Amino acid sequence: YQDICVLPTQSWSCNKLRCGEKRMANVLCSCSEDCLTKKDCCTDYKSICKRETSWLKDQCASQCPEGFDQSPLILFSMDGFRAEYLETWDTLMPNINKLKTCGTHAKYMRAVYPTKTFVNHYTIVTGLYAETHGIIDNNMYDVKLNQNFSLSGSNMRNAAWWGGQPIWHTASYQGLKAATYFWPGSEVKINGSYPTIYKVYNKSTPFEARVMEVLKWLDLPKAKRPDFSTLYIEEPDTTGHKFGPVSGQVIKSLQMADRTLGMLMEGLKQRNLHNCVNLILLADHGMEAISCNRLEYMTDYFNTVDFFMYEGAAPRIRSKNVPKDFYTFDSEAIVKKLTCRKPKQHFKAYLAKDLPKRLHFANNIRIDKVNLMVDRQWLAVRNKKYKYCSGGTHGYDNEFKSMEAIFLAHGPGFKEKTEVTSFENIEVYNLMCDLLKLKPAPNNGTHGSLNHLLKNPFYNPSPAKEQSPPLYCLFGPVPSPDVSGCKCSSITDLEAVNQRLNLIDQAKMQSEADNLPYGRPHVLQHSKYCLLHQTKYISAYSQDILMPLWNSYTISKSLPSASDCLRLDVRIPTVQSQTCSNYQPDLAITPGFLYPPDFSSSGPEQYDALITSNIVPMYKEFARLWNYFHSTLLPKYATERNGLNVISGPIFDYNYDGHFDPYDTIDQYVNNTKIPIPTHYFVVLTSCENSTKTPLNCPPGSLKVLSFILPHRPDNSESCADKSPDNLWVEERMQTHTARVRDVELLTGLDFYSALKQPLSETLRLKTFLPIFINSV
Ligand SMILES: *[C@@H]1O[C@H](CO)[C@@H](O[C@@H]2O[C@H](CO)[C@@H](O[C@@H]3O[C@H](CO)[C@@H](O)[C@H](O[C@H]4O[C@H](CO)[C@@H](O)[C@H](O)[C@@H]4O)[C@@H]3O)[C@H](O)[C@H]2NC(C)=O)[C@H](O)[C@H]1NC(C)=O
Ligand SMILES: *[C@@H]1O[C@H](CO[C@@H]2O[C@@H](C)[C@@H](O)[C@@H](O)[C@@H]2O)[C@@H](O[C@@H]2O[C@H](CO)[C@@H](O)[C@H](O)[C@H]2NC(C)=O)[C@H](O)[C@H]1NC(C)=O
Ligand SMILES: *[C@@H]1O[C@H](CO[C@@H]2O[C@@H](C)[C@@H](O)[C@@H](O)[C@@H]2O)[C@@H](O)[C@H](O)[C@H]1NC(C)=O
Ligand SMILES: Nc1ncnc2c1ncn2[C@@H]1O[C@H](COP(=O)(O)O)[C@@H](O)[C@H]1O
Ligand SMILES: *[C@@H]1O[C@H](CO)[C@@H](O)[C@H](O)[C@H]1NC(C)=O
Ligand SMILES: *[C@@H]1O[C@H](CO)[C@@H](O)[C@H](O)[C@H]1NC(C)=O
Ligand SMILES: *[C@@H]1O[C@H](CO)[C@@H](O)[C@H](O)[C@H]1NC(C)=O
Ligand SMILES: [Ca+2]
Ligand SMILES: [Zn+2]
Ligand SMILES: [Zn+2]
Repeated sequence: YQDICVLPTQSWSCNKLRCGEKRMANVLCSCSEDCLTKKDCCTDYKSICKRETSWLKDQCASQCPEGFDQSPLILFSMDGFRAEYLETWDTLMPNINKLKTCGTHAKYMRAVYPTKTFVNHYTIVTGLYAETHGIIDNNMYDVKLNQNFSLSGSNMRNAAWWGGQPIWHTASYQGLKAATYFWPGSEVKINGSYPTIYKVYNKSTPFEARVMEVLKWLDLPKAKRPDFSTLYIEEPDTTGHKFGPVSGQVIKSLQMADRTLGMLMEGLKQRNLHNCVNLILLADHGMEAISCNRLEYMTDYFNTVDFFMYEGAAPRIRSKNVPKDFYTFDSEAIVKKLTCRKPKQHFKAYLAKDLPKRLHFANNIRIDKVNLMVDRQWLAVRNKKYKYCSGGTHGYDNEFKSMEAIFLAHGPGFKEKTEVTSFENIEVYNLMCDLLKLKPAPNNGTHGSLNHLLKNPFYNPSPAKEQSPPLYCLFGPVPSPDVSGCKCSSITDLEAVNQRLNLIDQAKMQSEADNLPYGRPHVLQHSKYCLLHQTKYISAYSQDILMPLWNSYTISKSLPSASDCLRLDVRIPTVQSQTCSNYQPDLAITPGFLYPPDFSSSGPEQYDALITSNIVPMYKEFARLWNYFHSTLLPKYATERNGLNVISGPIFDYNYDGHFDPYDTIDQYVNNTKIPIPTHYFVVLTSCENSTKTPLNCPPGSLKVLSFILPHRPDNSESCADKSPDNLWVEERMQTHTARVRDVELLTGLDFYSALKQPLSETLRLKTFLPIFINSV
C-alpha cells in the first residue's frame, strides 16, 4: 500500500493508515505525533488519527485560549464567489454551509463598481469607494502621473496609485500586528509601509499551503502573533471565467474552495480557537455568463475608431494620444455618437457625472469621462476580432444579482444562527475595526449600521447635530404694486387665501404629525432657511437657493393648474424669492412644483400649493418625467403601499464628489437670474413593510423606503425618449436611479428620521438600504 503512504507527498490530509507514521523527506503536511509538538499536523489530524469529532461533524453550540487576550480576526476572500452559488449549492459545500448554519450570514454582500478584483478587495479593507481610494479598475491611466496601471505590470506596486488606509495599517498604527496571505495592495508600500507580515503574490501556491501558514501565524509567540490576517484564493473566479457560472467545473472549484475553508476550521478547532477567532468569509464580486454571440462592437457605431477603449463589462473610452490630448478629447461627442443608435443597444453610454449617483463613480481623474454601462451577459468591445468572449466575466453594475458576493461570519464577536439582510462591502472596514477595537480612518461605511451582526457592538453611533437651526419667515403684506409678474385671476379674496398659509399652532402641529411623521430633517449644511407650514405639506425654504431645501407631505391610500394660477408667497421677502417674471418665455426651463398641486383638494386647498416658494426650476424635458411620475406613478405606488410619506428637493453637486457643496460652487443658473439649477432632484418615499399599516402607524423597525436621485437633464436621451410618444420609459429610467437615503443625505446635507423611536443603529440600516428593481425586472 504505497499509495496511501505515497499520498503525503501529494496530499494535505492525515489518512487513516498514516496515524503515527514515520517522518520522511518530504511530506507537505504531517501526521501523526510527533506532528503536534512540531506543529506539522495535517488539519484533520485529531479527527482522523486521535478519533476526536471533526469541526464539520459537530453541532453549532467566547473562549479564546492561553495568551489570547483579544479575538484574532481572519478575513477570507474567495475570488468570484457569487451570492447565487451559496443560495443554490450550499449542500454541495458542507463546511461553508455549517458556517452558514451556525454563524451570521447575509443574504448577499453588494460589491462596488466596477465589479473587479483589485477595485473590490481594496474597497473591502479601506471602506472607500473606488473614486476615493484610486483603484478604479484593474486597468487604468492617470494623466497627472502620466502612468498606466495593470494587473501584469510593476507599475501596480507603485504606492502613488493606492489611496486611503487599509485595515492592516489601521491595526499597525494602533499597536497591533497584521499578516496578509495575498491581498491586493499588501505588496505595496502604501503610506510608506507594508503589513507586519505579507507574502509575495504567487497564484500557484496550493490553497492548502496558504491555510497552513495562516494557522502557523496563530501558532506564533504572542509577541509576534498577528491580530489580523487575510487569506485569499482565486477560485471560484478562475474556473468561473473559463467555463461560466453555471458549469460542472465551477461546482468542482467551489468544492475545492469548500475544502480550503474546511481545513482552516479544523485547524482552528485543533488549536482550540474555533470559538476564539472571528472569521469573515466573503468575496470581491460575482460572476456572469458571456458569449461571443453577445458582443457590442464599437465598429458598428464609428466609421473611424480613433480612441483607446477599456473593453468588456465596464468599458471606458479615452484619447489614444495621452497625455497631450487627454482633456481636449471630446468625450461628449463620443457619448452622443453612441447614444440611441440601434433600437436594442446592449449598453448605454454616459459621461461619468451623469452615471447613477448610487455608483459614486465620477470624482477621480483616472475615471475617464466616457463610461459604458453594459447589459448583463454582454460585452462592449472595439472590433469583431475580440477573443475573450466565452465562459464568464464580471465588471457590471453592482446591482445585478450575478455581481453580488457572499458574506459569512463566525466567531465570538458574531451572533449565532443569524441571517441578516444584504449590505454593502463598504461597511466591512468599520466592522473589522470594531472587531479589533480599532478606531477607523475616515471612510464611506456608516459606522454602527452593521451592529445587528455583532454580539456586543464595540461602537455605538451618535446622532448628527444640526448645524443650521431654522430662521423665521414672517407673514406680511402683499407688495404694492406686485411686480412679480405672477397671475391668479381665480382668487376672489387674496388676504383670505393667504391666511391659509399662516396656521394656528394646533394646525401646525397637526401638519407636523401628518406630513413629518419621522421628524423634520436636520440641516448639517450651513444654510439660511425657514420652515413653511401648510395643511398638506411642509417645507424648509432657503434664501441661499431661492427655493426649498426639502418639501414633505403624506398621501393616503387612494384619492393641474400650472401657471394659469401662481402668486408670490407673502412670508418670503421679495429679494429672496423666485418671480414669475424670472421665468421668461424664451426658456428651456419652466417652474416645477415640489408638493404637487394635483394632490390638493380642489378649492382653497389648491391655492396653498400655487405659490413661488413651492417651485423649482425644471428643464422642460425633465418636467415631463417629473409630471408623469407625480401624476401617474406616485398614486399607483401609494395605492400599492397603503399611503406614502414623500420628501423631495433639489441637489447641487456641481463638483460631482457625491456631497453637498458650498453655494459658491453652483455653476448653472436660470438665464439672466441667480436662481440656481439643481444637478439632481431627490425623492424619498416611506411606507410600511406591512402594508396593512400606513406610513403613520408603522412600527419604526418595519418602515419601507424607496429613494430616487434623479439627474436633472435638459433632454431624455438617456431614455432614448425625446422622439417617444408615450411615457412608459419613465419607470425604467427612475429604477436605475434609486439610491440609499444615506446618498441623499450626503448630497443634501440633510439628516432624516431623527424622531424614530428605535436604536440609532436600526435607523442606520434603513438609511443604507438600496432599493433594487433590476433583478425583479
Ligand atoms: C467617502 O469617504 C471619504 C473619506 O472620508 C471621503 O473622502 C474625503 O473627502 C473630503 C471632502 O470631499 C476630503 O476633504 C478634503 O480634506 C482634505 C485633507 O487633505 C483637504 O485637502 C481638502 O480641503 C479643501 O476643501 C476646503 C473646503 O472647505 C477648501 O477650503 C480648501 O481650499 C481645500 O481645497 C478637503 O476638505 C477628504 O480629504 C477626503 N478624504 C480622503 C481620505 O480621501 C469621501 O468624500 C466620501 N465620499 C462620499 C461620496 O461621501
Ligand atoms: C439660456 O440661453 C441660452 C442662449 O439663448 C440663446 O441666446 C440668448 C442670448 C438669447 O438670444 C436666446 O433667445 C437664444 O436662444 C440657451 O442656449 C440655447 O440652447 C438652445 C437649445 O435649447 C439652442 O437652440 C440655442 O442654440 C442655444 N443658444 C445659444 C446661443 O447657445 C440656453 O438653452 C438657455 N437656457 C435656459 C435656462 O433656458
Ligand atoms: C401585518 O400586521 C398585522 C397586524 O399585526 C399588528 O400590527 C403589526 C404591524 C404588528 O405590530 C403586530 O405586532 C400587531 O399584532 C399582522 O396580523 C400581520 O401578520 C402582519 N403581516 C405580516 C406579514 O407579518
Ligand atoms: N494580491 C495579488 N497580486 C497580484 N495579482 C493578483 C492578486 N490577487 C489576485 N491577483 C490576480 O487577479 C486575478 C483576478 O482578476 P479578475 O479575474 O480580472 O477579477 C487573479 O486570478 C490573479 O491573477
Ligand atoms: C500608457 O499606455 C498608453 C497605451 O494605452 C500609451 O500610449 C502611453 O504612452 C503610456 N504612457 C506611459 C507613461 O507609459
Ligand atoms: C500615513 O502614516 C502616518 C504615520 O503613521 C500616519 O500619521 C497617517 O495617518 C498615514 N496616512 C494615511 C493616509 O494612512
Ligand atoms: C510559485 O509557487 C509555485 C507552487 O508552489 C512554485 O513552484 C514556484 O516556485 C513559485 N514561483 C515563484 C516565482 O516563487
Ligand atoms: Ca459636491
Ligand atoms: Zn475578483
Ligand atoms: Zn475575475
